[PDB]
Amino acid sequence: ATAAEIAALPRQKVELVDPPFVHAHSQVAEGGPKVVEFTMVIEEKKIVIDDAGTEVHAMAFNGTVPGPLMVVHQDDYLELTLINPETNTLMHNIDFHAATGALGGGGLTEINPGEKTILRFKATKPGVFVYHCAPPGMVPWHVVSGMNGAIMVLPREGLHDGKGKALTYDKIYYVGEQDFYVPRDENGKYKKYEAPGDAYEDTVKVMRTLTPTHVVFNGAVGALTGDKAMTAAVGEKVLIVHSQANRDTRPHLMGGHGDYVWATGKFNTPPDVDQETWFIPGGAAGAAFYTFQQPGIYAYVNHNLIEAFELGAAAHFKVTGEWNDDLMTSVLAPSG
Amino acid sequence: ATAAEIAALPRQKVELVDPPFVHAHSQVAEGGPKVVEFTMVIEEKKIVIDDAGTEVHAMAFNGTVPGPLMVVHQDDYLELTLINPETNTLMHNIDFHAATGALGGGGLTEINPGEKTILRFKATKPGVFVYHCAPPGMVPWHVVSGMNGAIMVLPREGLHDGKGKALTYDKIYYVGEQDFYVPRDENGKYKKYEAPGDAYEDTVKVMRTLTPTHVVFNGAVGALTGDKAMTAAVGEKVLIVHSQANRDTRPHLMGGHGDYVWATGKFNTPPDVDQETWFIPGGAAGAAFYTFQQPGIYAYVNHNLIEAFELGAAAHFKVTGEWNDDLMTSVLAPSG
Amino acid sequence: ATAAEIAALPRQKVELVDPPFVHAHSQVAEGGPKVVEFTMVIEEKKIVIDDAGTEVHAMAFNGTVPGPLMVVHQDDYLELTLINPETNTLMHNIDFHAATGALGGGGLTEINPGEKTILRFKATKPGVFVYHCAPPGMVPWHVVSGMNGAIMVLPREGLHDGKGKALTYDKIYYVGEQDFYVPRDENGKYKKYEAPGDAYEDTVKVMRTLTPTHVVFNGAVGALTGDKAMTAAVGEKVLIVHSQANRDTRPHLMGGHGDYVWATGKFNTPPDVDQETWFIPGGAAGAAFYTFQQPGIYAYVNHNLIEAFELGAAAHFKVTGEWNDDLMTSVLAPSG
Ligand SMILES: O=N[O-]
Ligand SMILES: O=N[O-]
Ligand SMILES: O=N[O-]
Ligand SMILES: [Cu+2]
Ligand SMILES: [Cu+2]
Ligand SMILES: [Cu+2]
Ligand SMILES: [Cu+2]
Ligand SMILES: [Cu+2]
Ligand SMILES: [Cu+2]
Repeated sequence: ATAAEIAALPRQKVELVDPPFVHAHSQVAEGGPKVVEFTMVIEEKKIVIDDAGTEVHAMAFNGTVPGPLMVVHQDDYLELTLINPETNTLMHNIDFHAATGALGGGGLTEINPGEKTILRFKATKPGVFVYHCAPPGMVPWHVVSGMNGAIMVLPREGLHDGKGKALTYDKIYYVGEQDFYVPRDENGKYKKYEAPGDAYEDTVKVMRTLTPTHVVFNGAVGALTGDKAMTAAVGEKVLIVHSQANRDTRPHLMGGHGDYVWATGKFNTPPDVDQETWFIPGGAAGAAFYTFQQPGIYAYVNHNLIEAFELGAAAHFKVTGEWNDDLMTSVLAPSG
Repeated sequence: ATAAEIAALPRQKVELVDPPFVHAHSQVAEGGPKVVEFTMVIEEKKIVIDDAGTEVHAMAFNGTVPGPLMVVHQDDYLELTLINPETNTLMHNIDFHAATGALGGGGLTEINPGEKTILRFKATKPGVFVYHCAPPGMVPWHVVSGMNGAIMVLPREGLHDGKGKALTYDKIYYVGEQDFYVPRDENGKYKKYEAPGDAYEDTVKVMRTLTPTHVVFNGAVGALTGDKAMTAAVGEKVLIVHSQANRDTRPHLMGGHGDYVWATGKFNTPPDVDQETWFIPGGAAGAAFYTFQQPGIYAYVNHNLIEAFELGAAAHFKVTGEWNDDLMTSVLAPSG
Repeated sequence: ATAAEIAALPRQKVELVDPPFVHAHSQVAEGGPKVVEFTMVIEEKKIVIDDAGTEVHAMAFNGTVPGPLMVVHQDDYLELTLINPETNTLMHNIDFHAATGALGGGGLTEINPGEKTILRFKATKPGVFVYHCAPPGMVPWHVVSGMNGAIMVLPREGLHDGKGKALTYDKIYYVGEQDFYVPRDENGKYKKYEAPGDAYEDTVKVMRTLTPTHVVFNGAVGALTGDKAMTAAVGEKVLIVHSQANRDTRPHLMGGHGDYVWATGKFNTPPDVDQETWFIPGGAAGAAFYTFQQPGIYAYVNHNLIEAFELGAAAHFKVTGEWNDDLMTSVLAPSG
């Protein structure tokens, strides 16, 4: 398309919502290609990640960890206005794995505190993709400080299974998984700092052990449980987008399955089916489609169970509806 | 199916056998859906996992690590009588990744020492699946103490490749891989404990390093070698089911390949072919089909060679038959 | 086929070239099956792997880490003359994952210093495959000392996509990734040793932590960056073969994608498409095909960003050509 042709395309301003919820959108494209506009303000802020009051100096796109899910359709253009407030202390940028050129846009979006930039790229490939900050020389530090999220580029005709039958979800949730490397003092106690820069040296030493101190969903232990549990009802079709910008993960819905799973996160690659536990490599996003069949509480976890239950990578789904005794039944309840 | 219809189905009691062997079964289902009955007693027992005499307080389904492979066909019902003897000290349960609802059955099978329970579920999806204990709040500890195994839900018409051609194995083995985290003393020597509870705190500390001290097949270093090496013959078709309930693995048959590999372990997902090394994420089971073409010894290993040869993840196959010089030949034996 | 037939096949000697480059070959086979002859001399030598003068006693096939890529076509025979000079101190051999029998040829090629051997095997399966030294009892030590490479067995009719359309590359690169485990003294300084054997004990201790001190491409930090960046032009089709003989990796082309990726490395397994980050398990090779669309510098990395930017797994591609503003454009450059 020419610059003129692009300039004539309809524009649509999208309002982002905080994970795990996703902004309003239509699975099947409404009309031809458009320039979908988004704006995100970068916020360097302290976040508490566990019940011991452990702090991380988060570098959050739109104020959240992970950054919000942006949804467009194949061949639409995504135009992001990215803002770095003067209240911040570091330079930041953004690299869209969904984009083509200049390090995913990282090379064209380096903004110091007080600056903003506007990047536009054509979403030529359908699927879920990670996006993350990548400042030359300080790439992993920003990413493991929570500066990453994902976007979903839906096929214009919506989702389909391997044989072309449409797959239409009732609900969609975005789970961003984050590995954190929090420094500890001589007494095994997590350290606190009053400036992001202050923790850099100590954090790099922990990062080099390749052993995170915490692995969490939506920025903190228990973030997606209890009251923030995701919800659904028997019969509902749910798409769960999951990303990990720096380290491998292996999602599993305890009590359910991934009926269709685009493990590589790319829609032109046929989905795997009937999955118990799928795999998403560090630096990628994946997506699982499941139709709930039983009511109750489900644990959605990274299935290295130490990472899920000792380090924090566990979320819950609360499902309403009628119990199905054909699928499962307690013939004899626990007894002497 | 209604309660009445399920009650009318035929029932077959199966006698389990210890890994790596698999109880008798038919690849192609004989007759219509059945309620297949299994019984397993849980044994908390001390086991030795290496030649030095290192001990682990195992939590073992049917007394073995891994628990035995249960085999059924799609749409059969699996009815498990699970017994927790009064001689044990902890509450246990079971989560079948093959099942739908109540955390894989975990929420309906919590039994204290002195109790039993009977759970029935419909095996609606074909493939190999992990099953493991999962007591709320103590999940990884039970699993990495060896309380896990797998089941195989065969398609009613047996296995087929991705294009529909039947794949019939001559024999099958089940290799359960287990990551152990054994505490060490100040001399770097593994510690022993009177009771399993005494080891909890020290073990959790090791677990948090995400670095196992041992990674073994069938419960111990070298368990599948020597007189217990697996066997085959040139021309023989072997299915190798492999599971890891907590940590990733990358099986490799040194000197051979994975002709057909359902790396995700799900039979409705076409198998990869001509594999050198496949990948099974923690929390899943996979299966590889191979027709041996050369006689001799083969090493079957987790291909992180440090894990295979330093930590214990290596098994052997002894293969009988005639050498094929077309496939391979020593043109010049080692010489000056 | 018949004994006479194999004897009558043409023999062709090929001259190897050092990675990341690849010796001359044709994508579509030229003529019928041939016995392709290669010769490699093993070199035990000290190499420097980082900017701090860190040393490793490398065990290098053909004097390079990784060993060179050998290219043949399906059903050709690969006949390797492997030489171990009297100047070396250890016994070595070679295991081709592409081969069938005798531990990939390892059982037939054990050569002490001062000896040579000639192995021939039929390349019956198409794909890229790892080859590595594997002396019984010291397999990981040789492999993590850099004694590994890969071969590519192209289909006789060249590469094709999942729909049968031909995929012809303009150039090919071979990126071998190596995890090193270098001992450090109590001050944190990397240790140096007089002979390879002297470092054995200290090295195995580091290996058991499953945490490499360095993860590099082409044998050293920055080996494929700056003046040694790989190159391409907009519109050019490039195949990137990647291997890791001992540990998992997750390649990503920053600013690009893997248009077609044989993640398992086997050509009879349809390639995944539009990949952002792919996954190659330890003990395997994979291949990605990409058509460059934008000029500039690209970072090709292992996407656990700590491994890429702190440990060394980052390479660069320098691409020439015209910028495509349709694909990506800076609507507003960084500004207050
Ligand atoms: O799904 N937790 O084992
Ligand atoms: O390639 N090691 O079994
Ligand atoms: O290519 N690093 O995001
Ligand atoms: Cu940043
Ligand atoms: Cu990236
Ligand atoms: Cu238990
Ligand atoms: Cu589980
Ligand atoms: Cu060697
Ligand atoms: Cu190998």
